[PDB]
Amino acid sequence: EDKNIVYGPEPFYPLEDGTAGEQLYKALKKYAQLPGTIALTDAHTEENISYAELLELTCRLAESLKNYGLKQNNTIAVCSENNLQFFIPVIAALYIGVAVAPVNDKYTERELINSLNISKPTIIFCSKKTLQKILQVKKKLSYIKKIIILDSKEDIGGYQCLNNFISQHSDANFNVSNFKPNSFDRDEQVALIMNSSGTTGLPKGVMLTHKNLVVRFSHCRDPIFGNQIIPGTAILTVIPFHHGFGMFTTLGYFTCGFRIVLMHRFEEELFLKSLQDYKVQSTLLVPTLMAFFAKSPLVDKYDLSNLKEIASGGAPLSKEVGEAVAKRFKLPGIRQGYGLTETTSAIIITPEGDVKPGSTGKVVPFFSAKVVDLDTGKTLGPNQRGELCFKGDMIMKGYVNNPEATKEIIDKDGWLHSGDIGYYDEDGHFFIVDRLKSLIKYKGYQVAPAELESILLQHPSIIDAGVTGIPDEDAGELPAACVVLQPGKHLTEKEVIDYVASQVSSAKRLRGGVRFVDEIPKGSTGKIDRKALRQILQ
Ligand SMILES: Nc1ncnc2c1ncn2[C@@H]1O[C@H](COS(=O)(=O)NC(=O)c2csc(-c3nc4ccc(O)cc4s3)n2)[C@@H](O)[C@H]1O
Ligand SMILES: [Mg+2]
Repeated sequence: EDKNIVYGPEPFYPLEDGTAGEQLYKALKKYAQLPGTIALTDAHTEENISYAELLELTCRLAESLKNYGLKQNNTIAVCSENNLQFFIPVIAALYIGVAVAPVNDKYTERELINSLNISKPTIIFCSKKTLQKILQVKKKLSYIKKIIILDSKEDIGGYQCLNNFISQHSDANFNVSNFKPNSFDRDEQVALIMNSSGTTGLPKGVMLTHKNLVVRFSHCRDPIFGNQIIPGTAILTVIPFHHGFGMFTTLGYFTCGFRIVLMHRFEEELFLKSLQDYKVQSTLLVPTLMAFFAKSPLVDKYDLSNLKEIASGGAPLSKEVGEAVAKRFKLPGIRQGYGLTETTSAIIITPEGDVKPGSTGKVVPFFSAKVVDLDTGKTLGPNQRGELCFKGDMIMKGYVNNPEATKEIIDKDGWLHSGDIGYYDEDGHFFIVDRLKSLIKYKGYQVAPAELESILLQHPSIIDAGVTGIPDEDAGELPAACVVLQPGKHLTEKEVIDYVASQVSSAKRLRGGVRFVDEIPKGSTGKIDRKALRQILQ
């Protein structure tokens, strides 16, 4: 009952009033008043956008959009790789209550069409790289009335660039000082529309309101649950802005006044060189990169003494990998957050002063969590694996034009069934075991790939691993593993199999075998492509 529900503590300070756009405006103005403060920095080009510049461009774009005709609750879309201009339309739209629909720049035309069919945006801000595929899909979509190019200073083939759009729809000499964003109902007005397949079905549009965002803004500035770097510190993120993992970490970074160093593509040398050169103290990565930090010798070639806040998210992180990273960088521990697109941001975060190796942290302020038995549905106590369910102020309003799917993930009481298996210890630390759909069905057993992957990652010669089940007529699914080896080292199939067998019960053995590969098929936020693993392991 109530005794088994875990609640987040009170926020260090109460929730700030206003919309997400108002809090972002106040933050940009605030840091813009300090000389030399930089908001965005492209690691590839070394170009930067100061806070003053970002305030000018977001306020001028909000005015240009209002003059153009956009009203409250209209929708725009952003299809662009990570770059300096990405967040200009996001913040400008939040200023005036326009909903933002980020769309993966790597989407095929079919995927792009379905996502745009859900959000139905009036304006699509794209990049030079995505201009052509947008032009292709737009031919089929009547609702798209305008295309703006974010990273070009000149118009291309009859399509307008950001600077010329702003110049066309806003008067030069526009006083930014006097610009004020709109005030509206933050509990009802949608801020962003994110894409997620949820737990079953095809991709859907997740509606996140301004309230959900201001809650995240509270979190990210909380002395206990927020980033542990001071305003002006440099932070490097490799997460894509179009995903909630990147979107709601970076948007909070603006409210903290950090210098956000971004990359549109992870490259080991540019990544480490950027960390040293910008004296980065915080970095946001995925488990594969945590393994890189734990085992790559290249880490020793760069001055990373400034780095102290190393965060991971998006997928299960091996306990031992985290410990190895903390140890190598002589840190008390690492940072982690756990969330879903439907919960806007991370709902379980490692709090300040409270680390527990293997645990992704504790329930964040304004949230409650529970673990329910996968059979009886009943709540469970500490150290009992079940389906993690959540409830709180960052839960989505629902899926766009799809009440059914919303009722299929948010039950009648208000609990969001995440679809992940995990547990919580006696101190309230949560542990994510793995996604339910990822569990391997070996005879009457369900083996968690993350467990075997953690074992594989304990080996000094393995830098990455992906585990899934291969079809079998008698057993159903046989656990098998794809393994990425440390350059210069070698391992046989038998070595890996015996290494795992000596540590796990008979049901978890790698009966499907082992295939060595150059990389593990994974998504941009750490999601292991199980289907691709099976193809490889066949
Ligand atoms: N930390 C984690 N540990 C284990 N598993 C994790 C995980 N995060 C996501 N997952 C998995 O991705 C699934 C959700 O996928 S999803 O729909 O595409 N959405 C997401 O993965 C998602 C949305 S927000 C977000 C995070 N925000 C953060 C902010 C700060 C910080 O320090 C860490 C984080 S993680 N992750 C989860 O159900 C879960 O299975
Ligand atoms: Mg999703």
